[PDB]
Amino acid sequence: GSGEAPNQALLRILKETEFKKIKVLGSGTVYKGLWIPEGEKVKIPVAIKESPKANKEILDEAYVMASVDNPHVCRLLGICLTSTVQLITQLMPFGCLLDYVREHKDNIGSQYLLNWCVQIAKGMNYLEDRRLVHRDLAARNVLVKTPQHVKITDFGLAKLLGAEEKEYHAEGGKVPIKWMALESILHRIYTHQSDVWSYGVTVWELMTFGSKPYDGIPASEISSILEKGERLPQPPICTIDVYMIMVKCWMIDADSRPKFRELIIEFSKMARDPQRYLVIQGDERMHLMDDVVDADEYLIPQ
Repeated sequence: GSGEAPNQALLRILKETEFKKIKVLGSGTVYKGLWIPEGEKVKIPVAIKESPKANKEILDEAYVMASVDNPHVCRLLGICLTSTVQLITQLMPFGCLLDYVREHKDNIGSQYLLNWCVQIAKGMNYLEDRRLVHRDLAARNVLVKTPQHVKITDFGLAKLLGAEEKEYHAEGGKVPIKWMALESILHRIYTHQSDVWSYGVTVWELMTFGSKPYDGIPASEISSILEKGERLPQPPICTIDVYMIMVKCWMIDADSRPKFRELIIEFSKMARDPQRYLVIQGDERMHLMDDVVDADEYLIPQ
């Protein structure tokens, strides 16, 4: 069969003196700050995220993030091996998409929603090209650079498949059940097609402006609900065209679900006439240092 090519990604090790924490974003503790590579005359806005297991898991996450490079996947700039390990990534000023849609629900129109669906599917399709199964796709794990540009984040559960490997068989780790494909709940099997199921839930989160899936239903009960054929409901703004795509992502036969590359196509077609596909009140009106350089303009030799 086919073999594996070497992974020549470079893991950049940053010195603590090169980056400055400016303020806490959340809580390990994540800080907003600036990375100032010496003699380079640039200030890059960064997020700085500061137990042997915890250390092993953050290094596995750094390893995956160092191995991805795509406009719709979050950028790792490097790691800092201080007493406490630090992960330095591009600052995404608007935070996660879930919180964003909840906060700006009255100003999110159909064009933004459909474009986000396209961009998330682009990032996922890229991960599929890299044989990476994300295993934690959700609106909480999409970050907002601008209202017009989102990127996938959180590679804490992600796994690289071999050239001839179709599935990742998990052990007993904790996993977000309400976003999981049925075969993952029942059999601990993860594939690109189970990521597609999670994509459908993510789209549902967006289309409801941040509702909780299966709210108030115990995760233990989700398996049986799905087996009886029930799924997340049609969001009020969604035409049947949009809901059909969601439902297809939740087919029990994983190979009957859409592929990410098909989701790009389908949502891009809808994004050309957004009010035909999402029916939103007030859609028409809805709207969202010299040396500072965004990470997307700070290219590091590969």
